[PDB]
Amino acid sequence: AALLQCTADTLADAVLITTAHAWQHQGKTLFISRKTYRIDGSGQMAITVDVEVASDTPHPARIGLNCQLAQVAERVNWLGLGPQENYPDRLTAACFDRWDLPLSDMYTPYVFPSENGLRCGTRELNYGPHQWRGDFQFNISRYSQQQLMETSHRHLLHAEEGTWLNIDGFHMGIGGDDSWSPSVSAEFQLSAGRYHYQLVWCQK
Amino acid sequence: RRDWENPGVTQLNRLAAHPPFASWRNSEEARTDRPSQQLRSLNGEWRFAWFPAPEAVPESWLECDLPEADTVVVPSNWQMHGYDAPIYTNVTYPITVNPPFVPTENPTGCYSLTFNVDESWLQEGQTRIIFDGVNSAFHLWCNGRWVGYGQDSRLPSEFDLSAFLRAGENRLAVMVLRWSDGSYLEDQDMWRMSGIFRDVSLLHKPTTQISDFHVATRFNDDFSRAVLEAEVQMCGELRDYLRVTVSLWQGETQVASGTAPFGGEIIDERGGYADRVTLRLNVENPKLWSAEIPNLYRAVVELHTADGTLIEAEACDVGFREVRIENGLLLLNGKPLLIRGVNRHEHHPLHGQVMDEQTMVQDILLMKQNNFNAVRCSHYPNHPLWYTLCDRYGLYVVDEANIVTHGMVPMNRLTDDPRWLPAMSERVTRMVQRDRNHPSVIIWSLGNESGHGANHDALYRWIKSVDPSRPVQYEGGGADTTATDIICPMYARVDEDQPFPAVPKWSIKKWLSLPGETRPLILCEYAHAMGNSLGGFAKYWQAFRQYPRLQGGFVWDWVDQSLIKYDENGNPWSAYGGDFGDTPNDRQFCMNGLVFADRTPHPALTEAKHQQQFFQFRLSGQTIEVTSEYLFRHSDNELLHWMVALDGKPLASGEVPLDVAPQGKQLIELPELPQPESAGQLWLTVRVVQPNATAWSEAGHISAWQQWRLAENLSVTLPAASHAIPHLTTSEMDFCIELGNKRWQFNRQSGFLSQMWIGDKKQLLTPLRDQFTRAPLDNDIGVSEATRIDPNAWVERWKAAGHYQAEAALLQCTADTLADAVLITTAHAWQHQGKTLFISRKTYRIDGSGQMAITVDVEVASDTPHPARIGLNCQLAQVAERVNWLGLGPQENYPDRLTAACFDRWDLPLSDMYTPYVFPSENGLRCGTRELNYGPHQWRGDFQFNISRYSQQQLMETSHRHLLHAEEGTWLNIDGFHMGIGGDDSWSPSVSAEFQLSAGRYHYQLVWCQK
Ligand SMILES: [Mg+2]
Ligand SMILES: [Mg+2]
Ligand SMILES: [Mg+2]
Ligand SMILES: [Mg+2]
Ligand SMILES: [Mg+2]
Ligand code: NA
Ligand code: NA
Ligand code: NA
Ligand code: NA
Repeated sequence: AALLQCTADTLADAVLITTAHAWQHQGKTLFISRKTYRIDGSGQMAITVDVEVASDTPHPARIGLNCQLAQVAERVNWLGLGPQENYPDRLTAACFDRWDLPLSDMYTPYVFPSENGLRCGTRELNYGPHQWRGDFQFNISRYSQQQLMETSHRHLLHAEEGTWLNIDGFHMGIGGDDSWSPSVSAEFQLSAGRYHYQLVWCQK
Repeated sequence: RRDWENPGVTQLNRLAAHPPFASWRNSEEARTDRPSQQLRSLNGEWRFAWFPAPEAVPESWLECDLPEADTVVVPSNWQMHGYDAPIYTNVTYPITVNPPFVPTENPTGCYSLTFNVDESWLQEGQTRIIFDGVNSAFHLWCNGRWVGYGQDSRLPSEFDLSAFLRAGENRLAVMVLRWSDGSYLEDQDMWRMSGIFRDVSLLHKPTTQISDFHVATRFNDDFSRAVLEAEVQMCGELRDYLRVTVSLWQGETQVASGTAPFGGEIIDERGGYADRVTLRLNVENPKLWSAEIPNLYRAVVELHTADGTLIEAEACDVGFREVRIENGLLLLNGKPLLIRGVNRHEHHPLHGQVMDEQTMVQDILLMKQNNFNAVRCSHYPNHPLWYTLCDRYGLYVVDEANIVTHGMVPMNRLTDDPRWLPAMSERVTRMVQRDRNHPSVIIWSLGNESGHGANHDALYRWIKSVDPSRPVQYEGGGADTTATDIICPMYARVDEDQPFPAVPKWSIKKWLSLPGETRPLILCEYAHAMGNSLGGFAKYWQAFRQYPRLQGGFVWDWVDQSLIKYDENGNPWSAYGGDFGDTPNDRQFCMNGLVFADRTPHPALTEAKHQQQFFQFRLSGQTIEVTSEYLFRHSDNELLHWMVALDGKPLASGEVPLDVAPQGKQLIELPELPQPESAGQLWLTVRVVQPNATAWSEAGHISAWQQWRLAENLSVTLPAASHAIPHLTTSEMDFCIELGNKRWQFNRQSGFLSQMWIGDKKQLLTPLRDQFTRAPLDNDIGVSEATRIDPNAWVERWKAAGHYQAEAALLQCTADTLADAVLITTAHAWQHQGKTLFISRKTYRIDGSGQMAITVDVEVASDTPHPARIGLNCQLAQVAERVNWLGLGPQENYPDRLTAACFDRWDLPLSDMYTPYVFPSENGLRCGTRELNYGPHQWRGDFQFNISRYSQQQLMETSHRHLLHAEEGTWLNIDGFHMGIGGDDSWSPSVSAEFQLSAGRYHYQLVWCQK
């Protein structure tokens, strides 16, 4: 991330933070992320994300935000597709409803660890005191994306301090027509070039 | 007798059908196809009189010319001279359905002609009259004496006149009836006209004559050897001294000749045909015929005495080619065809249904210029000259019998009736007898929309038995019956089933592989080009190519069937169904063409051209793979221009010669392109150019193109620190922003930007507002009308959901002064009868540079029919001359119809940004636009737009294009998202799901600034 812009403004009843980021590798700009943060009198933080993706870059696996929470809560409650893990090209079984599960169920113990535990079409997510609102896809676990890609076996995974949250506006399909070549169908590739999603973070 | 109300009398004293005759008496004139002294044209000025009924015709008209009569041009349709009204009806018969009866009020056209006959014609041989086209039935008198009667409006009627004509002055009397039992088989979707609309001629033949001749070509496995087989038939006295010589010419070189006496082989127990002969000529390594290369030979047929007295000579152009269906594929010369076709009606805006050479040539030039290789004779035998032209220029023809009974209930009521078999058979047999020698004709058709009846089966078999060379197709009764060799549905979609009871229209991909099915699929009708249509066209051509047994289709259709009418000032305008007082009528449904009546292209024509390309392309790094879809020819008049440009600005370009074998490939290696510093998207564009002129195209013609995105540099550099800070002024009614000479005004009661100032001048006549609706296209309306509403159609769904009259309730309107800008934030709800349809949340940011950054975020209810568009509109006060944009162009394009469009810096005059569809609708959109310049204004973002002097309201409120008045200023429509146009058909929802605005939540952002 290379910072392009970071401003603060004062609205009648809110503070407005505008940010711009570029992702560069070998002088090539891969992704541009433009954000606004609107914390209003209700204590709610409206985050608006606008992302550009270089057309001559391979289409990204995801477009979202991530952070490691200090919190470790016992339950995960959400309004969206579930109750089980679901992905863009594998979400027909899942039903839109209110789901509540213990945190461990939000992780899928694939012997060879990878990205897992995602749920799509989620409008509201609850974890400890936190609430996230919008139209997003999420996973939530004690394992980082970094630990998962570096660990070869599920039993070699250690629970990290706090909780890792991945909230995506857009997640690439998983595929599987076979497992030895690219099999994610075109309509499930993140190729639109310009992506927008908006989140609300608040407390309850 | 009332022969015009009897399906048992289809003619009286009519001569037999045959291929085109000229009765040459010099063999070199036959060979060269030069004019014949024995074939005279009777085209010209005739005397005409109109009557309400045959009963009304005065007995004296047979013996003497009428004083009331007027002098008219023939051929013609008497409707075009204004004698009665041309009727447009789609399905329903223009008369009361009571076979075989027609109204007692039957518009009767009385044509006559006083003409001269040379003594020489009457001293010897036979003198006949040929009426190429008379609509729909007629009696003929000559010098007062009755000659005969004839039906079938689309094939020549011929009568022997020797015993009737005297030296010098003679008089014809042709009483033509508008309606007859023939009309029951003539229910095509077209204008209902009448009269002598094709050529009239006089042919002198010797007594001992050529009465028929069939030409056939058969081939060895690899087509390097052929046997030309010509069967010749005679009339008159059979004598031992008679011979036939069939010679075969290639330009001036005679490649084969055969001479035999009369008397064919033994056929059965009673012998053979002593009045016939079959000549068989061997032809080594023959030049083959195709629409790709229309190689032709000339076959001269000489009837002569053995001792060398030529009695007469007939002739034709021969195309050595073979059509067969093998293993489920249609093959021309051993190669599977890909039918890039169109349905063509014989139509002229001024002349109606009279065809002329100039027009016919113009059509063929244009068709071939737009990558068409085939044409369907919808729905009748055509003018004789058409087949000759297709032979020479190169087009695969589907020749179709004049049998259409669409308005019967059920559709096969006549065609299942054995009492209607005689009348039907003549429409099939006399077609075959006339056109079977033409190489361009590759497929026979039994008619159109007459269901499936046992008469279709009998006739199918008849053609299979008579002519083994050509497949017989027919669509009626399910498009896959026992009456057709090819699955030929009309308006079957690519992936979507339309499973009607008894006659389902299956997905063309699904259809091919139904249990037990093997035959090839070529749609006789597809892609209904009505008004703003042809959306989803690429879907067809992706499928055609992927699937071997999907061998193409025939677009519906070629030309808009609009007719010229004149106003109080004498100004011409394009008219349709109902405009001639004609009723019942199916309004604008007569206009479904890729070209207007005057042959001006619709924007869809370019979409057809791009898809029907004969060269396919792929990209991999710096290598362009060019793939030829030609079956027989090399790329011998082709090179490849290539262009790399950074957002409109040319970077590098070159030419590489195309050298691709048929079905072959060429790898063209691009030179290492130096990449630029400044940000933007690099765009490669390739064009196939023909350096040399052809019979059909001029030098520099572009036959193909393609585009790719190359490298992209996303802009990471921000604008400079602003030289000022814009001021806000607050009122109860208004928020007002001021900076330099620029001024913005937002109305606080409405919540919209209501005025803008550059310098001191106004910029708006109508406030900048959200718009979720469009002036409905023909595909939006379907068959719906005021009297008969079709609730399933898009326009009615929008109407009923309240989209067109929903009013904006303001929810939020605030102003905040930032450190370098002013921020206007708004929210609106669109409601109808207590239902919220749309919410539009906006932010307008105006900083110290003078730029306005608009951010729109729209919510659409899930249970409301998907909106036509999601965008903004306003009426600018400015009227500029030019429109300049960076986006898809140059022509009109829409989401489901934009493949032909290329991304570049385009610059057009304002008038070109409006498509004058005879029935006005949403038009002239350009998609994927990143920057738009109009006068002092610039809009930047990722949007779709149209810009014209006509409002969406005016467009949807006006029925004809000529009634459109330019409004004050310029109506600008900028959408973030636009619905597909559809067009798989024009009578039911046809916009594909992926092009429907159904995401629920939409986002778009525009920057409005002065350039
Ligand atoms: Mg489901
Ligand atoms: Mg009759
Ligand atoms: Mg000779
Ligand atoms: Mg009507
Ligand atoms: Mg392409
Ligand atoms: Na791993
Ligand atoms: Na094919
Ligand atoms: Na039509
Ligand atoms: Na209209």
